[PDB]
Amino acid sequence: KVPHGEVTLVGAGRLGFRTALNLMQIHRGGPERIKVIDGQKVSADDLIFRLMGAKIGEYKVKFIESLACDGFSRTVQGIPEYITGDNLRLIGGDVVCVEIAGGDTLPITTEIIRYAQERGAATISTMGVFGIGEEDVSVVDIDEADPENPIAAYLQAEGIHEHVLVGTGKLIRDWEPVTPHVLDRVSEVMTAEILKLLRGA
Amino acid sequence: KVPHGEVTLVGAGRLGFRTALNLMQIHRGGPERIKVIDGQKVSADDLIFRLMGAKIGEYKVKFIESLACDGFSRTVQGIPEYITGDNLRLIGGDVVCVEIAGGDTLPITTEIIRYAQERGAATISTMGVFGIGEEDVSVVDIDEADPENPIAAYLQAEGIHEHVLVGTGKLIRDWEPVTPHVLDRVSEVMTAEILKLLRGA
Ligand SMILES: Nc1ncnc2c1ncn2[C@@H]1O[C@H](COP(=O)(O)OP(=O)(O)OP(=O)(O)O)[C@@H](O)[C@H]1O
Ligand SMILES: Nc1ncnc2c1ncn2[C@@H]1O[C@H](COP(=O)(O)OP(=O)(O)OP(=O)(O)O)[C@@H](O)[C@H]1O
Repeated sequence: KVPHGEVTLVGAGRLGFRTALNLMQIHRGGPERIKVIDGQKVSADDLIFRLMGAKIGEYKVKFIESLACDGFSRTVQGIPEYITGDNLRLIGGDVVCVEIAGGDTLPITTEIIRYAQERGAATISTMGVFGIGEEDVSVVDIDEADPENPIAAYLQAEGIHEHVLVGTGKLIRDWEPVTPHVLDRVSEVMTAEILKLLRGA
Repeated sequence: KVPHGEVTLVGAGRLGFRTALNLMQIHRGGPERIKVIDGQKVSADDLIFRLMGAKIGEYKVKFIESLACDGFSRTVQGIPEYITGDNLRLIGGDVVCVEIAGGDTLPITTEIIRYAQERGAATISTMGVFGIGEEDVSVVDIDEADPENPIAAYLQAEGIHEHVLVGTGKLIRDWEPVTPHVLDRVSEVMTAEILKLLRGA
C-alpha cells in the first residue's frame, strides 16, 4: 500500500497548514501528491508556522513545500497565489479541500467546487471553525446540512451537491474566537474525510 | 552523483518542451526539481506534443508534469500561467531559463532575470532560435554579446549582467523559419548550459 492520488488544499493558513502536516505524515497509503495554494506570507502572528521554523515574510506554501526535502517520497507543490475566478485551472486532482478565511469567501468557494467537480474531483470544505475548544466537530453532506448555517444556505442556493462539510458550525457572527485546539480537531477530521474521498476516486 | 537543485523553465512550447524532456531524462545528477511555467494549451499545430500523446486542449505544462508519474525520482511541477509583472513570485530556485515566444517578450524577459537574480537564481535565455538546420548555436554572456543583436541590445540597455544567452543569433529580420532540427540543437546546448549553471550553484 503505497501513496496514490492528488489532494489540493486551497488555503494554507492556521487550519490548512495543519491539514497539510497531517496529510504529509501519512504512511502505508494516503496521497502521492499534495498541492497547496495560498497567496499569503507568514506574519508575526503566525506563531504555529514560526514555531515550526517558518520565517516572517516567507510564503506559507513555500514553507510547507520546504518540508518535503530531497528524498521525500510524496510530492508537495506549493503555488503562492490566491484562487480567483481567473485561475481555476490551478484546480484539479482527485480531492479539493477548501480551508480559506478572510473577506467574503463564499462566491470563490462555490466557483472552486464547481470547477473541481466538473473535472471529476470530489470536494470538501469547512462550515464554521469557531470554538473555545469544547465543541464537537461534525461532518455532513451539503444536502443534509443545517439550512440556517449561512455557509450551507449559500452552497445549497448555488445548487451544490455531493460535497462534504466539516467544522463546529459556529461562525463569525457568534461570540467564540478560534482556538488552536479547535483547529487541531477540525484538521484531524478533515484529514480523515479527505482520505475517505481519496478511496472513492 | 545524485539529483540536486531546482530549475524553472519559463515557457514550455516547441523549444521549452524540448529542454524539459532533456532535463527530465538526466541521470547520475541534474536537477531534483523541474518547475515548468506556461499559460498555453496544446493545439493541433503542436505536433511534437501530439506525437508524444498529448491531447489537444491540455495545458502544455500539465502534459509535461503527466510524464513524471508515480515512482519518478525527480519532481516536475507544471504551473499553467503566463508570467506577468504581477506574479513574479512564481520565479525562484537555482536556475531560471526563459524560452518564451509570442508577442511582447523582451519586457517580461528583463523583469524575470532581475527578479530571479535578486532571489539569487542564475539566469539563461534565448538569443534568436531561427534557422534551417545546421546554423551554429553559440553561447555568450550578456556583456560579451554582439550589440547588433536586438535581444542583447534590449538586455544591455536594461543593465542586465551575468546572464547567459543561447541561440543561433537569427531573428525575425533573417529569412529563415524555425525548424525542428535547430530546436533540438538549441535545446541540447540550453540543457548543457543549465547543467553548468546548476553545478556552479
Ligand atoms: N482565494 C483564496 N485562495 C487561496 N487562499 C486564500 C483565499 N482566500 C483566503 N485564503 C487563505 O486562507 C488562509 C486563512 O488562514 P487564517 O490563518 O487566516 O485562517 P484559518 O486557517 O481559518 O484559521 P482561523 O480559524 O485561526 O482564522 C490565509 O492563508 C489566506 O491566504
Ligand atoms: N509571459 C509568458 N510566460 C510563460 N510562458 C510564455 C509567456 N509568453 C509566452 N509564453 C510561452 O512561450 C511558448 C513559446 O512556444 P512556441 O511553440 O510558440 O515557440 P518556440 O518554443 O519559440 O518554438 P518556435 O521557435 O518554433 O516558435 C508558448 O507555449 C507560450 O505560451
